[PDB]
Amino acid sequence: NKCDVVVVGGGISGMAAAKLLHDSGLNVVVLEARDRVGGRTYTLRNQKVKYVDLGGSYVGPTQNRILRLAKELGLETYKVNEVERLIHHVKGKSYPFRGPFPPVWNPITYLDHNNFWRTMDDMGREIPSDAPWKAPLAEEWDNMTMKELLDKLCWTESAKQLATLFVNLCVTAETHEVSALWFLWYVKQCGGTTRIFSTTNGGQERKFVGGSGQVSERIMDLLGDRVKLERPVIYIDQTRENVLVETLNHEMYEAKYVISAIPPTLGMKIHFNPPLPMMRNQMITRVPLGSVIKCIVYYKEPFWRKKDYCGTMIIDGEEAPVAYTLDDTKPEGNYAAIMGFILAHKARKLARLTKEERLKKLCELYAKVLGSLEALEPVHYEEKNWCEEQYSGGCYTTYFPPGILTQYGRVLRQPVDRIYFAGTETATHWSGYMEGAVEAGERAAREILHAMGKIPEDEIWQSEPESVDVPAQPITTTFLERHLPSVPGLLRLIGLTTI
Amino acid sequence: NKCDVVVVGGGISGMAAAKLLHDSGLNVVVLEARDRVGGRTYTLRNQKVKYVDLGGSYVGPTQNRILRLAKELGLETYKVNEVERLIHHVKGKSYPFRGPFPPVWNPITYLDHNNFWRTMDDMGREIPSDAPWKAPLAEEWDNMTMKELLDKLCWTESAKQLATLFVNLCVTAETHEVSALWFLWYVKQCGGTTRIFSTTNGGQERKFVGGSGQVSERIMDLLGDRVKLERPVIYIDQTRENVLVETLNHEMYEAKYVISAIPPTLGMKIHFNPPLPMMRNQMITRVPLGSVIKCIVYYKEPFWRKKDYCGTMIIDGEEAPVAYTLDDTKPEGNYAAIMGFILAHKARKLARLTKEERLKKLCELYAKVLGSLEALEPVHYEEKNWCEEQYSGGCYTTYFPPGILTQYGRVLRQPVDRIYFAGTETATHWSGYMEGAVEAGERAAREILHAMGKIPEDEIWQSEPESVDVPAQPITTTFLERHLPSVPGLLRLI
Ligand SMILES: *Cc1cc2c(cc1C)nc1c(=O)[nH]c(=O)nc-1n2C[C@H](O)[C@H](O)[C@H](O)COP(=O)(O)OP(=O)(O)OC[C@H]1O[C@@H](n2cnc3c(N)ncnc32)[C@H](O)[C@@H]1O
Ligand SMILES: *Cc1cc2c(cc1C)nc1c(=O)[nH]c(=O)nc-1n2C[C@H](O)[C@H](O)[C@H](O)COP(=O)(O)OP(=O)(O)OC[C@H]1O[C@@H](n2cnc3c(N)ncnc32)[C@H](O)[C@@H]1O
Ligand SMILES: O=C1Nc2ccccc2C1=O
Ligand SMILES: O=C1Nc2ccccc2C1=O
Repeated sequence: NKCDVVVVGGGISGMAAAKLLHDSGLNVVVLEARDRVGGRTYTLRNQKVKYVDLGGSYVGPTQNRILRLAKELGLETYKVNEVERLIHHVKGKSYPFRGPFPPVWNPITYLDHNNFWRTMDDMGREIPSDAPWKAPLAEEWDNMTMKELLDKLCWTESAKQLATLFVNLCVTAETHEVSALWFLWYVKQCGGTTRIFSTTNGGQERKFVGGSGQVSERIMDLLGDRVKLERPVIYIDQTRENVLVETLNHEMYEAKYVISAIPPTLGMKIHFNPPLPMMRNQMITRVPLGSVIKCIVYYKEPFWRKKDYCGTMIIDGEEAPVAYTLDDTKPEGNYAAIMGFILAHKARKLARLTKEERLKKLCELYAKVLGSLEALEPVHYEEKNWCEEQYSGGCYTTYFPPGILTQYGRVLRQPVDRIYFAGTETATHWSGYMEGAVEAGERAAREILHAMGKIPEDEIWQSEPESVDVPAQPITTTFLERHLPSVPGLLRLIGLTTI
Repeated sequence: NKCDVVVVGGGISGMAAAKLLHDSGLNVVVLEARDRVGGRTYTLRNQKVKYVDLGGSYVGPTQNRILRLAKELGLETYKVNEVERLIHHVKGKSYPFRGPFPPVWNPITYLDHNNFWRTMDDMGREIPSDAPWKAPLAEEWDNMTMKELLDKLCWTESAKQLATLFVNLCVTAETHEVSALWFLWYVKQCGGTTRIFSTTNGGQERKFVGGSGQVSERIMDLLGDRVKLERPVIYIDQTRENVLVETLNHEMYEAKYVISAIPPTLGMKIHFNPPLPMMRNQMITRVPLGSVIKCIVYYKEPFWRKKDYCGTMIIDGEEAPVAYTLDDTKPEGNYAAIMGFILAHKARKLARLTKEERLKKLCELYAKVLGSLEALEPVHYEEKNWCEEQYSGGCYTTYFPPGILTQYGRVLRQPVDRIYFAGTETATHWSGYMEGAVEAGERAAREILHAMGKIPEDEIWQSEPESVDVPAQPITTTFLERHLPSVPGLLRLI
């Protein structure tokens, strides 16, 4: 019934918010729709796998908030296997390599690839992390899809194909589905193309020992009966002195303030009194989440390592069900496994198949890419299609179609009377990730602390000390990478010398 | 509590469905979230205006279902004033004209305009009304915005500016917001560019005497206490023998079947047990409605008629708050008024202003375009911003951003166990309109009748006899319109 703050949603963001408020001495309640906490993180435990992250899993350098929170809860990380060679599989052939991006030998194609990544980052530098709609060319960039941008920038099919995979992998959506401004912001706010795409020194460097679901679980343990499971919020009433929050199972909660820690579009599942202001009312119908099936195929041994492959496969082409894999073997070297994503339209296309049918297609793909018959001999399989989740809407995160971010972006984390907004989508650094969830949850909590006069305004947004355990190497470029011309750049140089 | 069919939503679609089922002998209940019926139609009555449609208003030839339903309910239509000249206002100057489309005089510009409308209709002919995702180039066209298409097709800024206005006006959305496939389907399923854009012989030909809100109101009168107002549906449970429907005000309804007659995205406001199938689960997060403020400025007299203007203004440019107007004067000639739309991004931009501030901007615009100081002397003003409506989500209708229609379009009216889907968004002819609302409501009702074994399969989709009161003249083209080359076509000949 009565408390200081109701937190709607018991994912990492809601849990981080609730913990901060609880630690500050306030009475909090977490209303969680599901019979579990963790939301878009979910760690399955059984005999065959020990544990496996079926949702959010990876953490890395510069994600200091999630690392600090997890450390405080008694969790440890381990490094994803990247000892051996990565594979780029292109036009039915595998090309082993080292470093974050597949090397390109053709001088024209090399110029094109170099210019693509460089230009993505160049454009990103013009986009404020906390206000992407303030970019000088915000409207121009927001009014085109990533497909249009790639069509303009990529003078080779090779670059366009890799760039397309990059988009599909980063935001589980098609290039034609997403705003160029939003995608450029998304990459920039993760630290750029290298940081977002890298395993070593990037977002995919590490996993939590025992699974990421432990973050939300351990906070629930701390909060005790303050977390209410199977309480989907249906109604928020702000017409009276205290905010009234009603759940589907016929309970009423009364609070001074509310934190909405759910994906923005899932705000639609709540009836509001008074109605939301126009901009938020429409915004929450304009912001879908992406589409992905996370699939883990288990083997007797990490046989790929014997062939000097680390387990990372970047797989181009429509026919391949999975475009990206990582070694998901336990740090001890057992429960050998390959994690793969079925992305965007393929998640829709292949969802119709049975689990056994998908397992077969994945094994046949992996056998081909790894050139290994051992890939046809899985011992176990786990998967999760996040498109089917009523209380997620998809994974990993919310994407913005063309035109939306400039028109509606401003209201994403704007308070509505006594409702404040958390959730990873409202973060300014690693939004879309567990890191962003922590940033947003703690920021929303501190907005309320400020509203209560408990902290000054300049304490709402708080910097985070760098992790001592996961230090961040800087992202560097070479002279040639910075100054080599683009393809049209080269053609202008030829135009000049010929004239 | 117990009935045969629960209809969620008391707009025209839900009401049409409920009436059909009721008329067939079934026990129906309509659960309506608002304290009124009509949904995206709303007729305001007061002294100053008598009545005014603040939502959906216009009907026209080929919209035979809405015309038949309204007639049965005892309603009549009258013609929107198009006796005098239309105005195209371009680069700060008014150009009076007759016919549906503003004339172009520059020869290259003429070819460009001609080709644009023609090409829209040519492309539409390849798009099945009942399955736009089955167009031969469905994926290619769905993967580009209308902005990209216009950028390709329009060799003149003149054509591009008019084409942009056309998109903004038809679907209350920006060209860059919407799928080309979806928009081309949308136009085609209204009968093409001429039919959708025309007043005389098109979608804007007529209004209902006393307002369109009377359609939903009069069906409510027929149904009596079967219509439950202020019953927002929050929960649908299909795990048991009978479907359970719960409302926000703590009531439970039990039925054999449910009709969802709400905008697709508003399905999100309902918690489902068991959860929806994946495709619908994601679809209902991908389908926003457009943005519009409908504004009606009242005057002592229809003064524009004295200058041989009918009151229709097509107004190009970013600065103009309103891009399109029609004479909203009563058939009797009194309550003189101009109806204008503030469209898409302008609805967002100008919503911040006060009602009085918007009135001033509109009057000053109209004074300019009509070349009349009388426009500065309004006697009354009414407006409605549909973006603010929790239980609409916007107006006029749902649009599909790039990539959505091909990926998710198939599930729009696919039944979920015992839930059937009505609402104008599910129609195949004049989807987006009151006509589409009627088509979809009656079709959904007949799907349930078939499920109950009361009618055969071939009776689910039913043709409609042409209105005798509003006959449709065919859409015709001239030899030159058909065969004149595009701008690049002319360049190839050169
Ligand atoms: C799904 C997924 C996510 C993911 C990823 C791979 C997949 C398949 N990989 C990641 C990774 O490697 N590293 C990383 O940092 N992130 C990765 N992601 C994304 C990540 O999981 C998310 O960014 C993060 O978990 C989001 O946290 P947040 O707290 O912001 O949101 P949530 O997890 O969705 O929690 C929301 C909770 O709210 C409940 N809910 C929803 N509606 C209601 C109502 N009406 N009432 C009460 N509760 C509600 C949900 O059940 C959920 O628990
Ligand atoms: C807004 C608008 C619409 C419009 C237009 C101009 C404006 C400003 N001009 C039109 C015109 O000139 N001619 C025409 O034919 N159409 C025009 N439009 C669109 C037209 O109004 C719509 O196409 C039509 O009204 C749609 O009817 P439909 O029955 O399909 O949908 P609805 O009116 O939105 O009704 C839905 C009802 O459902 C209720 N609702 C919503 N959620 C719930 C829940 N959870 N539980 C119970 N009821 C719910 C809504 O309140 C509504 O009544
Ligand atoms: O889970 C993941 N999220 C990502 C985002 C960008 C690149 C790779 C990945 C993953 O493997
Ligand atoms: O209400 C309207 N809907 C329309 C659709 C297309 C063109 C004009 C109009 C209107 O005036």
